[PDB]
Amino acid sequence: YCTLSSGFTTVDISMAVGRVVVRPSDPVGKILRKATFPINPNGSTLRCTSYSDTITAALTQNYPLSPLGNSIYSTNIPGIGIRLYREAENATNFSGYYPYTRSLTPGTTYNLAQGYFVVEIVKTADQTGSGTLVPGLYSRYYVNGHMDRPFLTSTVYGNAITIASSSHHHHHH
Repeated sequence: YCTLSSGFTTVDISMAVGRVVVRPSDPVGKILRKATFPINPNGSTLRCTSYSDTITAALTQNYPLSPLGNSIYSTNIPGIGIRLYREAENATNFSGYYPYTRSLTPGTTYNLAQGYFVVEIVKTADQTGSGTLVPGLYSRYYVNGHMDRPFLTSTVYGNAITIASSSHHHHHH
């Protein structure tokens, strides 16, 4: 089982990007935007007693996997997928895509590493929509017994991620 430092505090990442244009000429699979957000740890730590204790990088939107698989999940916008993970500086220490669960090592004091939370916005179908990604919690990174106090969450606030399909612009030739 795992114990948390006194005053353990989740770090929340505000997922936000400038308006993402997606065009008919973009291929399915296009990384329309990879956006990074600094993870600034706050000193929270935890320590566990068993190799059966785990950390989980979980997705929370409960949207179906997109037709592209590879951890690209559908969103509320047609033809637009979202994929989440973490990195350190210079794209090192790739976490692997959310979701995953791994066992921890007993006795090790864990802290959140300085680095980056990553949002990828992906074209998942030929026909793409426009509009505002649905707000709310998108991920939590937590140890067993403490899903209610994650190390790290990521959340969309309000209209922070918008998609513009250029076909919808009705360009006057």
